[PDB]
Amino acid sequence: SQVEHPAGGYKKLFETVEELSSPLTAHVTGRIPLWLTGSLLRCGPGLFEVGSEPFYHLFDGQALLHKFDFKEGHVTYHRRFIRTDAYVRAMTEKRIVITEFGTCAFPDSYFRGVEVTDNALVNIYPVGEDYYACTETNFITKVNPETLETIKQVDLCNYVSVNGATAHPHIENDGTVYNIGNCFGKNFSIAYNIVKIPPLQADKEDPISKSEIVVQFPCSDRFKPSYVHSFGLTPNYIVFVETPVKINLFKFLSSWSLWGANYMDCFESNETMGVWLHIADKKRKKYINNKYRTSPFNLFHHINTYEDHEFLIVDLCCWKGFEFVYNYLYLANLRENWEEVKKNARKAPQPEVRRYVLPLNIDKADTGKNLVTLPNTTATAILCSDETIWLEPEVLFSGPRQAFEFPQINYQKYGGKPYTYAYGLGLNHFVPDRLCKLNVKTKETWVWQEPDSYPSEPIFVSHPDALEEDDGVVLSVVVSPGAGQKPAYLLILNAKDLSEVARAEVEINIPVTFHGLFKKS
Amino acid sequence: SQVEHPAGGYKKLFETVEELSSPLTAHVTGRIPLWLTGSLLRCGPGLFEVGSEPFYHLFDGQALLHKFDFKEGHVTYHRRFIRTDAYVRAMTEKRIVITEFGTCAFPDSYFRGVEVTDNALVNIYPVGEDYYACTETNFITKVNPETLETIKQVDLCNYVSVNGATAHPHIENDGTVYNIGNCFGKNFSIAYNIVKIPPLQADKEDPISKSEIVVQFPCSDRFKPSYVHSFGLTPNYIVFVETPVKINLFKFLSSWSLWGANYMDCFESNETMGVWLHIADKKRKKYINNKYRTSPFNLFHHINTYEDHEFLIVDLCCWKGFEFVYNYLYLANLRENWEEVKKNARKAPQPEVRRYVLPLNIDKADTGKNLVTLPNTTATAILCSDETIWLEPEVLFSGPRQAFEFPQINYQKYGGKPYTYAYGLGLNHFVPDRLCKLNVKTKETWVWQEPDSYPSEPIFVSHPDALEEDDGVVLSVVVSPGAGQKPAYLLILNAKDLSEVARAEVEINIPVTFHGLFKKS
Ligand SMILES: [Fe+2]
Ligand SMILES: [Fe+2]
Repeated sequence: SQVEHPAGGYKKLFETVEELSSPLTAHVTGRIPLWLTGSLLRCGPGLFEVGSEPFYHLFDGQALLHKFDFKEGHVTYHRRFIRTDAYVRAMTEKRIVITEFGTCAFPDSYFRGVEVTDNALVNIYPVGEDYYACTETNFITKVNPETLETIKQVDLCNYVSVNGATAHPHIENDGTVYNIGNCFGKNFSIAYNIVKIPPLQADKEDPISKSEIVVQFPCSDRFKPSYVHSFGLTPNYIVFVETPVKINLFKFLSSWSLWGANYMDCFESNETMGVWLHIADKKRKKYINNKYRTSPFNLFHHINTYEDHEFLIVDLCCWKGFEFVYNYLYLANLRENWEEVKKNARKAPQPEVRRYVLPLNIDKADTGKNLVTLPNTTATAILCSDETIWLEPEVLFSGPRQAFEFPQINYQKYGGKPYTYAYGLGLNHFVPDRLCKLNVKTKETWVWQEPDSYPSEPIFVSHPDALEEDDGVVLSVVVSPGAGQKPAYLLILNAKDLSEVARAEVEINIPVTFHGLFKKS
Repeated sequence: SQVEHPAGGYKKLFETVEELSSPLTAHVTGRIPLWLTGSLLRCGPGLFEVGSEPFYHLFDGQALLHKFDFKEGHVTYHRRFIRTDAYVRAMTEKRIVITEFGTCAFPDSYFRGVEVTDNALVNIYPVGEDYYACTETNFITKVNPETLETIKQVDLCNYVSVNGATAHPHIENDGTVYNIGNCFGKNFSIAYNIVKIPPLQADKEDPISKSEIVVQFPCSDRFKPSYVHSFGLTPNYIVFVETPVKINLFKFLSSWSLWGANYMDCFESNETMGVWLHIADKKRKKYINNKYRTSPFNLFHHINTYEDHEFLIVDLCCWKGFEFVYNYLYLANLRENWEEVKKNARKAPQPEVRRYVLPLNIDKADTGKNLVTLPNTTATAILCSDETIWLEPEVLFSGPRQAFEFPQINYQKYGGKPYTYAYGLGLNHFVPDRLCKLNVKTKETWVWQEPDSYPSEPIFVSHPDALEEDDGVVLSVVVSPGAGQKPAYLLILNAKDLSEVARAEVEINIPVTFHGLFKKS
């Protein structure tokens, strides 16, 4: 790493905090643009222990909903814990009641039904007129975006046939929400279903009640689904990537009744499988039977996806290797001293942004040849006798233990479409270190960074009279735990330069946050 | 391609030329450094047809030996065809007598012994006090470096047990020559032998007569060796890369006696095998049984190789895919018009410079983890249950149909050792387009280029009082067929800047040349 952090400020990203009864006024450095009048809503953990019972993993902490509101002249900050079953039961009983991702709860009997986690710390997104905080299970939580108050719990299994769903659904311009999850295939097998929730209608009834299944992807292993964090979507195509990080459902049903495990205990890695890629015709609702294959890696975040003549351009934030990257994300290890953090990540998967290019229409004549005839890429697709199609990427970004993660674009105008710029959070040995801009064509980058300060995902907000793709700002929440300073602040950067425009400073700490959403109010 | 060549000047790289009875004086532009007093010797084809019988492939043309001599104030140029059997028989009979790589000769009987090609057009290199021009067979040709006169033919099978050898042997500082070739393994199989020729001795007897076998690499396929263009060498290790381009010996013995084929007709591609990598202890003369594996690609030129703690850093000029790149190098297609050349290379393998990193000492405890713990690389090595080690590279250079090829370094001081800079020939859709410098650490590059001019491999000559790695010049022969101009000229660039220092211009054309050698006279 170019940059070191011997002071260990990043510890404060994983430290419990309390709620606010009502919003704080933020002190403002610089000038806020007058056009920017909305609400930045983000999610993340906020309570990392229940008394003397600690949560162990990064994705175990109880969900905390954050809001930076730019209404009138000032900026305000507010935060409330989401009154989930996981939270409400824990506060009631002064203990950990619901098993989280990596923290297993124990009884204080008569067992009767597994209590799948409710803890929606990962993300928030809009369905119709409403907003839903979520995790990666079937339970999503309706919230009030004005007040941050918890409205309702929704069980997705009541409407669609899926076991869970990602916290990275795609939202179309008309409001239609797409998402992917595990299901049971028609013949004693596992598969992946694409869920479609339509936009609100004149009759005004709940859009979720009109949820449906578009298509079903098959599973490489009959009784083991891969882990799915997100997927790709274009106007005509749906793209799903099957990684070697498999879920071993066997283990959780065994240990639940017998010993007592958690979610992380079910994960295993398929050594010989590599990475399978899948395409579906979105409109015809067909799975296109094209056996795209490539070498092993973990994938959490798609960056963007789009069509180019008879090809799909697929940009991904990868991690080279089949070992589960989440292994490296226990809070005990993230709260280590800097020297020990770097040591711990030495044998970790190596991050790399990759452009994969999938030919849509294959022909047997070109068996044994590179099919990617596009002029401006070095990505490769080889047609074999297997009838499998072996892929090689065009690398866009690669730094030793430096990850371009939590990717974001101008999603409203360019999501699913040809594009040039992507923005992301820099991870220095897993510690969020800096903010990054990237030209996906030229590979040129820009970096914002300051010492002893640890920012969140950079969300792009378009200029209402934008002429270019990068015409707008980037919001990021920044934690600066240095001595004689403001614990944290919201950062606002000009998306062109990546230069600083303003700051909304606060007198209290903010923990790590994962994903969010800007609401143009 | 950024650069186009609609004029089609590159045609002149594949046009027959005659010899010179005696050297020409070159006209000099700029100032030649006073320290540079030696001989640049290069090889390549020079006769592309015998009357009305044409040679078809790039590597069929009859060998032509070139010399740029910087002796006293002036520069001189000379060239002679190498009096090989292939050449001598052809001139005698006014026809193609010996089957070349891609051009098959036909009878004008009683067959008795295959006549393997003598045509040493690829390269030249020194053994003891002598110099040997070579191809990729067992026949190498001794030449006079002062006069360019043909001295003798040498059959390597007379001394060592090998079927052939590469035109890319490694020469150590003490003069010892290492090289690799196909052999017959001890049990009815094929293998690869490392040949070692020692330096000249006090007794003054021929070093070749003291040739020996160091070690033997095994072959992935029992009856099919891969194609081997070059290999890697460090002070302690020998590195060999086994590609999916296999030789099908069956075919040549069948067609020779029956129909009548050539060398290119035996090549086939192993779809499912990928690329196997091999290491040997140079000193103990052992093959290290480590099953390094990775995805398919063609490899012709190693760039450099060196040791870093318990790791081998391996830099390669790759071509993504298992199809044989030589398919794309018939003279008929290289003499096409520019638009057709680009079309022909659309489905070709994509060039890419890659850094592969091989761990020397593997431990079972780390099975399923990334073993490459070095700080300044994104290359990966995964230990499996197979006990195979799956590799991912750190990409150093990647341009659409733009190849960094014919790589060269400051080989005397840094070959086999840690290094920073490498120099190469830019290939625009296979047409040699430009010259390149590359920082293998930072990836920063420099480019020299001028319109309607097509250069050769850039050879590095060190400054006698060098303080840095790039302290020296780069020689390249350049063909500028534009109207109202000097057909060709030798280019001399400052290796730091890649800026032009001088030119030795000539009034006659020079065809393509492959590899060479600077002789500090
Ligand atoms: Fe995520
Ligand atoms: Fe070569």
